[PDB]
Formats: sequence, C-alpha cells, structure tokens
Amino acid sequence: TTIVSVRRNGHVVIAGDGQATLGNTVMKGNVKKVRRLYNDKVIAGFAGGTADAFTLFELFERKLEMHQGHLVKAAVELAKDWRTDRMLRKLEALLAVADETASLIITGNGDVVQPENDLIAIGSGGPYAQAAARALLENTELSAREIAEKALDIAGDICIYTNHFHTIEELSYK
Amino acid sequence: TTIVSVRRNGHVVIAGDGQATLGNTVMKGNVKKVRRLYNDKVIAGFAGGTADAFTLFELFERKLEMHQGHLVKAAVELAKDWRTDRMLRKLEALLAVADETASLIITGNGDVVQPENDLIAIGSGGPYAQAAARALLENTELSAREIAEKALDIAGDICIYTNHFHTIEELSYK
Amino acid sequence: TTIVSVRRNGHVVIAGDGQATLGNTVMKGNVKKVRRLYNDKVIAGFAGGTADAFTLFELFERKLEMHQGHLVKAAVELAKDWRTDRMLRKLEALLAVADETASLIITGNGDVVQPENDLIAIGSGGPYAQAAARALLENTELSAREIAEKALDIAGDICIYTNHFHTIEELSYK
Amino acid sequence: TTIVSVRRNGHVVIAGDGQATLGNTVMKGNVKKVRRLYNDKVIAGFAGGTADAFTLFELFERKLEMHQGHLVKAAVELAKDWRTDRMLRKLEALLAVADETASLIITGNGDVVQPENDLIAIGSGGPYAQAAARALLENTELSAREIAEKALDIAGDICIYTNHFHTIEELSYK
Amino acid sequence: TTIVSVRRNGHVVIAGDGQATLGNTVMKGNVKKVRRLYNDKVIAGFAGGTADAFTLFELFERKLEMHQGHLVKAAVELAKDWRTDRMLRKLEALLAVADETASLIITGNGDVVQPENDLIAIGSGGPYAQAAARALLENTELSAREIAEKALDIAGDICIYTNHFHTIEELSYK
Amino acid sequence: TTIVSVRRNGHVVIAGDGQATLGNTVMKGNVKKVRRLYNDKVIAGFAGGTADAFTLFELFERKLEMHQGHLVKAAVELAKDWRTDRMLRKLEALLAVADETASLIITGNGDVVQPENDLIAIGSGGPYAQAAARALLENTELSAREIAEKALDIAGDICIYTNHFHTIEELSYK
Amino acid sequence: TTIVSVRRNGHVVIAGDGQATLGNTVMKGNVKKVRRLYNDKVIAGFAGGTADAFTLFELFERKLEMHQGHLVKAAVELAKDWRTDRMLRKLEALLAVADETASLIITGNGDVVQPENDLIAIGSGGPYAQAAARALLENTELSAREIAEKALDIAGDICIYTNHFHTIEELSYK
Amino acid sequence: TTIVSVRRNGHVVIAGDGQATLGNTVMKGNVKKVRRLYNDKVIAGFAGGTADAFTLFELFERKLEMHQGHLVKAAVELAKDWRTDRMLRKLEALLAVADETASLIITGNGDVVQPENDLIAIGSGGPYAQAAARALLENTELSAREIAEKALDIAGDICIYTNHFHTIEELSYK
Amino acid sequence: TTIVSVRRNGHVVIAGDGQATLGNTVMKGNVKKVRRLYNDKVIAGFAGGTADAFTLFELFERKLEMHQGHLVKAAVELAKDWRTDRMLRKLEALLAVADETASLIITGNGDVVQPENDLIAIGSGGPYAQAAARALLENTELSAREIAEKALDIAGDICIYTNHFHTIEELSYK
Amino acid sequence: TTIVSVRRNGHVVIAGDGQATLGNTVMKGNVKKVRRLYNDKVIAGFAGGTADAFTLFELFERKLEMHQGHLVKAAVELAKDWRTDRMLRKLEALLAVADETASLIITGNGDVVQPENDLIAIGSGGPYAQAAARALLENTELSAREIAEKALDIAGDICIYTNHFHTIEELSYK
Amino acid sequence: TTIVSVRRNGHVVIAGDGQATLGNTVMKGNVKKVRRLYNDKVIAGFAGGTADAFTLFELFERKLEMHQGHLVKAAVELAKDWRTDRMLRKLEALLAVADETASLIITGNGDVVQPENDLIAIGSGGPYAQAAARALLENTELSAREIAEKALDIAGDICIYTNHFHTIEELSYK
Repeated sequence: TTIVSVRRNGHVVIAGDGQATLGNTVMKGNVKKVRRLYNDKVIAGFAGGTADAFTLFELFERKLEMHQGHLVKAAVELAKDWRTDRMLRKLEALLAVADETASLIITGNGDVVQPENDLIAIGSGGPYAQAAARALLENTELSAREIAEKALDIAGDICIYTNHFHTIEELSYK
Repeated sequence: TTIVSVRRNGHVVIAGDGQATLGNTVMKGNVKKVRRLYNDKVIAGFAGGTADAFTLFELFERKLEMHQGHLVKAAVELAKDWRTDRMLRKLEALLAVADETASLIITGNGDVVQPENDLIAIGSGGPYAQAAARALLENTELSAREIAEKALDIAGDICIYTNHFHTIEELSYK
Repeated sequence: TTIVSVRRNGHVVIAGDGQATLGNTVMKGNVKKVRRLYNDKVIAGFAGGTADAFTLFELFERKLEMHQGHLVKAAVELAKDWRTDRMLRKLEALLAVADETASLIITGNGDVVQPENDLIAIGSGGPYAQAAARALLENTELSAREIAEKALDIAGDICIYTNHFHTIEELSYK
Repeated sequence: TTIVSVRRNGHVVIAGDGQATLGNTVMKGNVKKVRRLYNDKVIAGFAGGTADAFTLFELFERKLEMHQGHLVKAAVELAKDWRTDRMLRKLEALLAVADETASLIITGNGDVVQPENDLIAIGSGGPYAQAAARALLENTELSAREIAEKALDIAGDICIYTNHFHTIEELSYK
Repeated sequence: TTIVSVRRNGHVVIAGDGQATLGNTVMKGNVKKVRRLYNDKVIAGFAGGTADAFTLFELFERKLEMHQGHLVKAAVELAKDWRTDRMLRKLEALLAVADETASLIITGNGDVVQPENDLIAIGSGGPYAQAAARALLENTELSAREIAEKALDIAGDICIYTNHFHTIEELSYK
Repeated sequence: TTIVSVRRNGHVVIAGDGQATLGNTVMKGNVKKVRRLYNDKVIAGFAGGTADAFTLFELFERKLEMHQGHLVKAAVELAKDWRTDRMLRKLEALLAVADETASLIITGNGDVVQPENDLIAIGSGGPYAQAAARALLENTELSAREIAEKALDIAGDICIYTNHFHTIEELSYK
Repeated sequence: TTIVSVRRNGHVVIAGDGQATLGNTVMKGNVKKVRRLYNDKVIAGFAGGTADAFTLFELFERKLEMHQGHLVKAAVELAKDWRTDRMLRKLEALLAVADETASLIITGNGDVVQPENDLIAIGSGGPYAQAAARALLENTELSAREIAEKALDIAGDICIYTNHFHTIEELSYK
Repeated sequence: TTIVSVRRNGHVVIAGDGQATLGNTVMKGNVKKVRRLYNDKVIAGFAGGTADAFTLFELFERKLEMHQGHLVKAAVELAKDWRTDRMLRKLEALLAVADETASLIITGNGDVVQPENDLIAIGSGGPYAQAAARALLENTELSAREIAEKALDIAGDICIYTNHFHTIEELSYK
Repeated sequence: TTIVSVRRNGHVVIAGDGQATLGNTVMKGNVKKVRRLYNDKVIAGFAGGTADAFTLFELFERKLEMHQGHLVKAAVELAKDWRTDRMLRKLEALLAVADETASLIITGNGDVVQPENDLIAIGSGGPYAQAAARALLENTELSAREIAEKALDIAGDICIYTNHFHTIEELSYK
Repeated sequence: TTIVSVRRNGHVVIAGDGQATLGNTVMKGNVKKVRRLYNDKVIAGFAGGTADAFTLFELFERKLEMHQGHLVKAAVELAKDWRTDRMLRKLEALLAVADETASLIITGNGDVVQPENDLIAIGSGGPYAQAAARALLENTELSAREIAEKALDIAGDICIYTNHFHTIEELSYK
Repeated sequence: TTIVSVRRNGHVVIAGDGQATLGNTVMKGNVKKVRRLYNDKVIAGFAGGTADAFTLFELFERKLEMHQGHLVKAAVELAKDWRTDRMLRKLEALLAVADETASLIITGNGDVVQPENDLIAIGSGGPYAQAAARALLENTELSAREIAEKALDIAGDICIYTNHFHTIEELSYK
C-alpha cells in the first residue's frame, strides 16, 4: 500500500494504489483507498482495513461539524478519541487527509503530523513515493497531480505491496 | 481448507472442502464449510473453527435484519464488531459471503473486500483455486457451478490441507 | 518467482517471470530465468540465485555429455552431486528442465521428480500457475505455449513476488 | 510419505504411496517409491529424495554381490559406508528392504533395525500404518498384501503427506 | 491420552486409558477417564483435566434435562455456553459422548462434530486408535467392545502418553 | 524443590525441602514448604511461591467449610476456581494435600489427581523421590515417616534445586 | 531411555530398557541397549543412536587393547578422541561401562565419571532409577541384579520414554 | 550506505555516501566509496568493508588486463572466482562498476547484473535512490551528474545509514 | 532520538532533535520533541510517540495543580498512575522535565530519577549527549544553552536515529 | 543494585548502593535506596523504581499504625494488599525492612521471609554481598555496620549494576 | 570496554579501561588493553578476547615488516587475511592502532576505517567516549593525553562494562 499527497499552485491531491495483499497473495487489485469527505470540501486516504477507515472517516466528519470544518482541530479530536476509546484503539490504519488549508497525517497512536511541504507519503511504499515526489517538486514545475501520479507509479514498481491501479481526488482552491 | 465463489449468468455459488487437519493428521473429512443464511437469500462459507463461524454467521444475520438485508453495510458492521469486541477479537476465521447483489470477503482484521470479478478464493488452498477459476472464467463458457467445482478439485490435488469432499450452495437470480 | 512447463501436441515450453525481490523491494524486473542448454536440444529454468543456476546448468550439460544427452540419468547424477558436494550443498535453487523425452524437476535435496502430465510449476508462484495450467490443459485445446503464457500471467496477478515480464523457450519435436 | 512391509504365509510385500510434497504443495502424486533389486530376489522401498535412494540401492546391490546376497550383512556394510563417507552422509532417506529371509530398516544414522514381526512402517504416515497393520495381522487371516494395501489407504486418509496411489512388489517363497 | 468410541449391532461403547502425564513423567496410571451420565442412559469420556470434565459433565446433564435428554441439542447448548462464559472458556478438555441415538464430539472452541461412522478417537493417541478401529470395523465382524479394546491397546503401544489401563462403559439398545 | 507424601499403617505424612533457588543461586535454605490446615485435621505442601500457596491454602480451607471438610469435593472446587478466576489463574504452584481419607494433587490447570498408592511426589525433585519411595514401600516394612524422610534426602542428593532441610507433618488415624 | 549399573557382593550388572521414541511415538520396544565387550570381560550400555554406540564401543575395545584392558585409561583415551575428532564430535550418546575393577560413565563432552558406589543411572529415566537403586542398596541385602531390575521397572513406570523390556549383562568376579 | 550510477548524454557517473555505521553508531562520515580503475578508464563503487573492495577491485583490474579491458567478460571472471575461491567467498560486498560501454553490478553470489537503463542503485539506501533517479531521468533533461547527486541526497535524508558526504567520478565519452 | 537538559548559572534548558525513524527510514525530520508546560513555568521533553507524551504532559500539569506546581511530588504521582493504569501502562515513552527547582526523569516503569548535576540525557542518543555535556560542563564556562546545543549536535553526528534539527526551551530564574 | 542488612550486638543496619542503570548505561550514581520510617524506629531499603518503594513505604507505615508498629504483622498485611490490589500488583520492587525485633524481606509475590541470621542481601548483587557478609559474621568480631559496609563494597566490585556510593541507617537497641 | 585514540600537536595516544565482564559479573579490573608494537614505533588497543588480539597484533607486525612499517597497507593485508582465513574468521575483536602517520580502526568484517580527526572510540563504551573527546577537542587546547584520559573516565561513569583503570601509550613525533 502507498498513498501520496502533493500541494502546489493552489491545488492539492491525494493518490493511492489499489492492491490488497493477503500474505504473499494479491486479494484485490482495484481497491479505492481514496475518497472525498465533508460535502466534497475534503479529500482523504487510508492504508489499512477498509472498514476501519470508513469508521474513522465518518467520525472525522462529525468532528468537522463540531468545529465548523476546521481540519487541524478536528484531527486532534479524532486522534484523541482514537487512542482513548477501547473500541477505536483496536483499529489499525494510517489516515491521510487534506483541505485547502493544510495537509496532515493521523495515526492510531494519536499523533497528528503535518509534513514539511505538506508532502504526505504513507503505506509500505510510502518512503519510495516520498523520495520521488521530493525530487520532482524541487526540480520540475509539474503540477501536484502529475507529481503524485508519477511518484505512485514508481512506488508500485519498487514496493511489492503496491500496484499501478490509481485513485485520485484533486481539490482546487487557487 | 479451500473455499471458492463464482458469479456468472445470473448465478452465484460457494463451494468448500471438508478436510479438517490437526497437525499432520486429518481429523474429519466431511466437514460442511458452506451453509445458507438469512432465510435462504444468502450463501456463505468459512475457513477456521466451525463454531467461530456459527457465531459470526448468526450475528451477521442480525446485522442484515437491522440493515434490511443489505450485504455490504451489514458486512462492515460485522467487521466493525469483530475487531472491536474483546470476545469477538479472539475469533480466528476467514468468512466468505455472497447474495444476488455482490460477493465479498470478511476478515478478523476488520477488512471487507470484494474481489475484481466477485471471485473469492480463501483458505490454505484459496490461491490455488483462484488461479484455476480465473483460467476457466476467461477461456470457457462454463457456468459458475462448473467452475467452482473443478477449481476446488484442483486445489484438493495441490493443497495437502484440502480434500475432494464438496459442499455447494447455489443462488439463482437471473 | 514463477516458472511453468507445459507439453502438448509434440511441443514443450518453459516460461518464467523476471521479478527479483529483496525483502519487500523489487530489485530487477527483467531477469531471464529461462535458457537453452546442450546445443539447443534442452530448455531449462530456475528459481533462485542467478549464478547458482548457471553453475548447476553448466555441470548438467557435462552430465549430459557423459550420458549422451540422456535427461533422466544426467538429472540423477546432478542431484547426486548436488546434495553430495560440500560446495554444491550450499547452493539453493529450484531447477526445471525438459526435452523431447520428458520434463522433470531437480531440487537441492537430491529429489528428481517428473510431474503427472509433465506439468511443472515451481517458485513462490508455482502452485498458482499449476492450478491455472491444469484448468486449461483439460478444458481447452490451447497449445502448450498459450497455456504457459496465460498461466504465468495469472500467477503474476496473484503472487506478489512474480511479475508479468516473460521469457519462453519452446521445443518442437512432433 | 508412508511405506509398509508385511510378511505372512510364505509371502512378503512392500507398499508405498506416491505423494511428493513441496512445502504445503503436492509436487507429484504417482511417485514409484517401491522397486525390485538383486535380479528380482529383493524388494525395497524408500522415504526421501528419489535420487538419494537410487544411489543407496545401487550400492546395496554391490554389497549383496560381495556377500552373496546375504541381506543382513550387506545392510550393515551399507549402513557402515552411509554414515562413514562424507558423500553418503549428506544423503537423507529412510530405506526399507526385505527378502525371503527377513525384513529390516536402514537409516542414515547407520542403524539397522528388524521389527518384531518383520512389520516395517516408515515415513510421515508410518506410525499410522503400523497401528492398522498391527490390528489386522493379529485379528484377521488376511494375506500380507491385503494388510499392506488396507493399512496404506488408512495412512493416506490420516497423513496429509500420504495419498492413495499405491505401488507394491510381493515376494513369494512359501 | 486416548479415547475411542465404536457403535455396532445395537451396541455403543467408550473406552479410554488411565495415563496422566506431568512433563516427561507419569503422574497416575489408573485415571478413570470414562463414566456414565443422565441416569445411566449416556456414556462419556474426556481428555484433559479431571475437574474440568466433571464441571462440563454436570452442566451437560443440566442441558439434557432442559431438552428431555436430546443429545444433539444439549451438546450445542453446552458448546454454546462453553465458548461464551468467561469461566468456562478457561476450561481445556476434549469431550466425547454418545447414546443410543448417535455419537458426537464436543470441544472448547464450541464445535460439535459427529464422525462418519460415529467413530470417535480423541486424545494425543486418538489418530492411532482411529487407524486401528477403522481397519477392524471394515474387515472384521468384531463387536464394538472388542474393537475399542484392541484399538486402545495399539494406541498405548504407540503413543507415549497412553497406557494400557482401560475403562469402558457399554450401552446396549439393539 | 521436592515434596513427598506417603500413607501406611494408619499414618500419612507430607515432607518437603527448604531450598529456594533464584537462577543459579540459593536464596533461602530453610523454607517451610509444609504446614497444617483445617484445625490440624489436614496436612499440605506446595512447590512454588510461598504466598501463592498461602492464598490457595486459605481458600481451600473455606472450601472445606462449605463441604464439611470433604477433601475431594473441596479440592475440585479449588481447582475450578483456580483455573476460572483471572487473578487465581496468574498463580503458579503445585499443591499437595492429604487427610485420613485420601491423598491427592492439585494443579493450576484445574487437574485433581490421586496417585495409585496415595504416593505423591512433586517439585523439580518429585520424580526422584517418587522412585525412591516406590522402592522402599514395596520392599520394606518402614513406616510412612521413614520412607518420606529417606526419599527426600535421596532427592536432595540428586536434585540441584533440593536441599536436606526438612519439614514434616504426620497425621495418625489408625 | 534408562540404564542402570549396580555392583555388589562380587557382582556387577548393567540393565536398560528397549524403548525407542520418535517425537511422541514409540518406534521400537525391543531395542538391545546392553552388550558385552572385550571378549566378554566388559559389559556396557548406551543411551542414544544405536550405531553411534557401536562405533564408540568398537574403538573402546581398541583402546582396551592398547592399554591391555585397563578400563579407566582406555575410557579417557575414548573421551579424548570423542571430543577431539570432528567426526566423533557429531556423535551424541551417553555411554555406561563397567568391569570387575570399577564402573564409570563416558560422555560426548569428554567427561569421565565414576559414581559414588559405582551406581550409574543415565538416560531420560536415569535419575528416576538412581533414586530407587539408592533406596534398595542401603535398606536391603538384594543382589545387584535384583536392584537394577526393580529400579529399571520403576523408571519405566515413571518415565514416558522408558518401557519394561529389559536386557541385562551380569559380570561375576567375587 | 547508498551508491548511484547514471548514464546520460555520453556521460556516466558513480556517486556514493561516506557514512560508515557500527551498530547504531556512526564510525566515519567521510568514507571514499567511489574510485577510478584501469588507468582512469573505469569508475567503480562498493558497499561493504573497505579492504574487501580494494581486493576485488585489484583483481578486477587484472581480469581487465587478461581481457583487454572488456568490462562484461572481466566481470564474469571476477564473479566466477568470487564464489569459487574459499578466500574470496568470505568477502561480503556489493560492487558497482561502469565504463563507456555499459554499467553493471557484481555480487558475492556470483551474479552479474546490468540494470535496464544502466541505472545502478545499491546499498541500504539503494532502493530510495533508484526511486528518485527514475523520476528525474524520465521527467527532466538533467545530466547524469545532477541526477546522481540529487538522488543520493534524497537517499541520505531517508536512509539512516546514509549521509550527505559525496564522492563522484564522472566519465565522459560522448 | 536525543534529548538533553543542562542547568547552570540560574538557567536551565531542554533540547531535543526532530528525527522520527520508521525502521531504517526517516519519517519526519522536524519533530518538536520539546515544549513548555504549566503556564510557561515548566519545560519538558519526550522520547517516543508524540501523543503518548501529550497525554502524559497534560496529566502531569493536572498533578501540578493538585500539588501547587511542586515538581517532584507531581512527578511521583504521574509515575504512580503511569504504572498503575491499564491504559497508561500501554504507553511507551521517556519523559524529561525541569523547573527552577530541579530536573528529573520519568519512566514507564514508575522510576523517578534526578541525575547528579541535573544533567539529563535520554533517547537512543542520550548517552552520547551525556558524555559531551559532562566534558563541557566541567572544563568550560559555557552557559547551559551552549552546552545542550553543542552536545545535541555531537549526538546527531554519532546516533543514526538523531538529526541536527533542534528545539530548545530555556528557563531563567537566576 | 545491592542492599544488605546485618544485626549484631544490639545493632542492626541497612546499606545500599546508589547505582541506577538504564540498559547498559548508568543513569544516576547517588540514588538513596535506604531511608528511615515510622518516626525513626524502622529502617528500610528497596531495589527497584524509586516511586514504587515510596508508595509501599507509606502504606507500610499505615499497616504499622493499625498494628501498633508490629513489624511482622504489618509486613503480612502489606504483602497481602500488594498481591491483591490491581494497582499494587503492577509495582515491581524488592523491599527490605528491619527493627529492633527482627529483619525480614517483602516481595511483590506477597512472600514474607526472615533470613537465618536476619542477614538480608537483595538486588542483582545480593548473592555477592551475602557471600561476603556470611564470611565476616562467622569469622570476625566486626560490628554489623562494618560488615554491611565491606560486603557492599565487594558486591560493587563484582556486580556491574552496583557502585560504591553508600547510604546506611543504623538502629541501636542493645 | 572502552578505548580512545586522540592525535594533537604532534602527539597521539591510545587509552583503554581494564574491566573484563562475564555476564553480569566483573572478572578482572586490571586488564591491559593497550600495548606497543613494531619496536615501539606503533601503539595499539583492542576490545575483545585478550589472546584474539595477541594473535592479530603479532601478524600485524609481520604485515608491517613486509610493507616496511606502512600502517595503512599492512592494516588492509591484516583485514584481508582476517576475513579470509577460516581460523582468523572465528576471532572476534575490535582493533585500534595508530602511528605518527595516521590512526585507523580494524574490524573482523575486513573493514579498515580512519575517523574524521583520527579520533577513534570503540568498545561498548566507545560512543560515550567519542562524544566527550569531540567536545574537548573543539572547545579546549588540552593535549591528546588529557582528552583521552578525561574521556575514558566519563565513559567509565556511563558504561557499566567500563571501569576507571587506565593504560596509556603515547607517541610523540612533533
């Protein structure tokens, strides 16, 4: 699994592969690991069980409604209940989420993190995608969509747990 | 253990072996690993302890009653409760279920998965059956029952933990 | 890694993938795991270190010269020296080899095996390919090349350690 | 793997399965693990690599030539060289051999063993076959062939590494 | 430990050894692992702690009184509370029980199983006894008592955890 | 640690060493591993943590009050609560207890056991003492106190974890 | 495995069981673990592989020839070469040997040991037998043969890896 | 450790870090892992012990002399002696070498490898550098030196065993 | 990870790196491992999960409110609750905290420790920094900020898990 | 850690080192592991976390007030609640305490122990100090203070976890 | 173990502790881990077995004779033979050596390393000493002897396996 997020020129994207591995076998190659949230104003991705993310995504929209869609404050309340609740503590996933404000990562340890350039790269192939996205962002004028697309393909060539099926959700704010 | 599910021409089937292995010995060769659920509208299989599935299948039917028989939504609620409950988390099994709508897999990690062609193959012999079923599904006009039957016999010849005792539950919707 | 051998209608083939994995990382995707031997009379494949097979294949040609190209007798002498020599015992690979006479497997344990229909499938993806090839060989009139090619692609879709880069060496005898 | 030897009413037999396992996968199901030796005077079986037994069986015939077909003395000389030679010490197999004189087992540790009633049962399913053969030999008047056949089928139903393909070589001396 | 149950000619029996092992030592050789229940209408055995079975046996008689002595339905209710109750879940034993209706096995996983010919064989030496009992039942006219007696003796010769002290409870219904 | 119990001629004794080992060092050599219970009507010993036994012994006396001092029935209720309670399951000890009625062992697995001649021998040196006691019990007229004393000294000379410090509690009923 | 040596009243004996265990299975119950050496002047026993002892016993006779039958000096030369030679170092066995002079143990670590009263007890059941033999030797006038026989039977009742098949070789010197 | 090789526009380079780790400690940060060979016609790098490469590089120059500077044939002769010689087999390193002809990798297993675009990336940070170099080579017109420099810096930011000290040897052939 | 605390001339500081390692890859290089607490009267650092500390730091401020900001007494109450609570016991972190009174360490084992000169150095690079700080503290007149800064850079050059990104919070009391 | 207690000539002392180890590093060398309790009438020491002992010491003074300062009875009530309370059960420490009456040890298993001569020696270096203190107490007329001082220094020279910083609290009663 | 090498102002030194640990026990505190070589022209130290270094240091002098005292070239030949020879490969030690030319480290992996400022720090306490020596070398004018002495004392205070016994060998060249 690999998920990338890039922000450039008033645009931010999130891309993820579709591979689902069971041991040394491929279970499903067209998994949709990216989706939109909060009435199309928020994009998000997840590395882990499908249902574990759907639960965290729904509760994340709840925290956004309490906080008027504030991404950072809602992310802290989600990470707060994730570590706290005995039910949510059992969930194991790596969430990635972004809006026009900023991009950040959420973990099951309760840790909320914003990467240096809002450059997110998670999953088993995350480090491989961060290496490629870091290269293009500093050496090219390519849009955030082209960077996340090419970086995810390179991660699929390297990571055995990542394939080349792609799902992207762009958000333009300019 | 091997369990196969094929969907074709308005028909969907679930087939599984009957071998139950204890270490290097066969404990029972006529295990019924396939059964019907929700008043004969749903077929299902399981790879693991027999009572572990009977517990999960009964609760899955209760999730269908709360969701009016919706397969996907009830499968998530089952996967949510599976990972969450301290008693259900001890269960170790691989569930397979299908209706006229779609086919999907349920796991103890809370992951709900629907394979590409609704082609499910689980158990120690799953990947064996999956490659035989994929070959016939694309190169023959055989019905879903004929594919799951021949694929399960091939997995029994290959997997040492799978035998040729078979149990099938077809569902026709056309 | 996956390697297939099929024999039908006076033709026999050997096909294998090109993936080379290190941990969870793909090292090389264009590895040639199939080659010809004994002045083009024999085709062979290997699952393991590249040089480990080049050493075994070289000595196997020498065993063919002492036995005048007899495949079975030279394979036993190879398997004899393989387990015997303290240098060769350190080698770890799974050999596959065939001629117009028959097809057989050679292992580092000194075990020489000729499968049921001369249908060889080895590597981490071997059993995946064997179930696909078994399905087409009984239900289709496809030539040995079409079976090994389609079976190897199915194994690459399932096995995470197998890719879709192909290398084939057919031998026609009729 | 399972191999049985029974001696009754001037008759002695050796029977074995044909399953050849590779990990959790069946490699070949029609392996001939039983053969004749010393110009049809001796019957023998083996549990292990095919070539490892062909080497030991060849040398065993030469030990019979030096000892004029004496089974016991040739078996000790084979077991003596087996542990001694650095080449033969790498071989790993369980040999079973019998003639009109007596039945005995040979191991890579150099140990030569004659069971109580000349009842040999080796391989992964050996103990399961000895349990059934011991029951029939004391409670039935069945011939040695009928006992070894039914005991081997029972071992195949229990042992996952043993199948129901059979190979037998009877020796009648009366 | 080994326990056998055979049903033939209107008769059904349950036999078990008396060995109680503590590590590599014998703790007690005259353990009574078989007893009668439900006012002498039911026979039962157990492989595990003595007190764990006495608890499950008493509760099994309770389930029989609620269900008017129905063996199958009471076995399900026992397996239901065994897996469910936090107290009973700690118990570790393998129960075997039979009446004039049928014979079945009960486990701590909650799984209820009826063997093919009502032929039960549990314990560390269970597979050894099933191999012998399967041979005699198909090849002899011996009564169920003689089969369980001879099969248990063979299991004691093979299994190091099983001795030759025997306890039997026959039930005749004809 | 070694603890012995012998019953002869209307007398029953329990003897144990006083060695307490921490790794490869002796922590204390005068431990009192034997004591009296239930108003001097019952003698008992323990191999393990001293407070683990003091907890189990106190509850065992409460079980005797509910059962009017019945040894066997109270021993089962203790073994039932031992395995069942989450706090008692953490305890690790080997209990030995006897009265004028019989002698028996209690374990943390919930197993209650009465040896053949009411001859108990537990601890790391138990099997040592058991063979010395079995020899004297059958070939001498020595009283139970003389047997348990001499057998414990023999176990101290053999077991590195057992010393010659002794504590005995005899019960005479005649 | 259990082997005992007792010396009394101008007599010395060596007794051992015949059980040969593989995992949890008895392979052979009539193994001869005791034999005579050096033209009937010396008795010996072994715990381990049968051929491992036959090799050590043969060389031990050669050490006796170089030292004119001196037991102690030849045992040191045997233990010297045992740990020394790269071939002999792979052997794993526990030797026991005695003559009219003294009794002593030989090990694969090169350790030569003569017990207190020339009372040897080795094997998995050795310490069991040693405690029984120590009890009878001090409390009875029984001959060395009666002590080793009764002590070996007690060890077989306790040790799961020791049976009651016996082999004895007495040496009378007076 | 990380080493990169890029070939573009008649130019080829080899770059590597200078970090030398000892457990979790940095031993030296200015290691020269890149050097020139064969009178400035060849550039090479190594991942491993410093002296292990100096030995292999010296012998590689001698293989170039016998083959008149032929890179491929000398690399096979080096890989042939590397696995063969008992002295060289103990060496553990990953060699990287290139000239105007082509670029290739040499391993201690004897395997000689040429990557797809002559793009070599080895060491603990090798995969991270190949991800970035692959991105720039396809999406930029940057020279081979600019790609290897930026890819090595990205690998140093990711890999904990790689630092930002650089050593480069370019070869221009045009 | 490395965290340093120095106290000198009425000043106390806490400095830490920003490296966050996942396996052999750097996850984030700008982590803020130092922060202020209790209305800017207290400085603190942490080595471990970011949210683990945010949980412990918030409760530590509550302990300061109950104890009127007393550092030592509140640190014990935090360490008491840390080891005691089933939820807090799962936390894994190394806390460092200081005020104008003293400096001390808090651990998950419940151990509260105040180093000799109030010189704290924790994390994988702690012992590295501690030896650099000890050298400057005794041989220079440098202020506590200059010591913690230079010592942290030295630990970053040595520790592979520590970088040169720095965060400091000084407290002046004079 | 090492702690010693000696009683002689109307005087009793408790001495302990100051080393606090974190893995293979020294965390703090001046730890006060000895203190006075119950209004200067009781001396005590502890091996473990500092806060864990402070909690047990305070509760120990509570038990002394309930029991009028009786050392033995209060020690039992402390060991009773230590094992019982879910909060106190998490504490891990080794307590040593003494008054003019007697000296004793308290553990987290709930075990209360009085050494033979009231000679306490706990911690990782405890056995080393007990060896030295045992020598001086029987062979010299040295006071209890001189014995505990010299024994603790010897334990520091031997134990790597013990240093030579000392803290002593003498109690004179005469 | 800790060893330091510092070079400054025409002077170079090597200092090491004298502690020798076995498990958790100090074996010897006055070990000489530093010595002179090549007729007093060279100083050296070692971390590991004493005889392992005496063998390596003797051969190193022979490598200096063949190379006329060249430190670097003789160190490579030593590291070459170290990894090469089957006898030398068993040696485990960390060598440190220096002359007026340069300072360098030698390892059993064949790795020769010269640190940045010729500042060597090896052993379990090496990294501790390196951080102290790095602090004084940049912030003080202290001579190389004063730095290595103060740095070694700091490592002994931190490392539990390092003591304050010192051995130094200075070399002045100016």
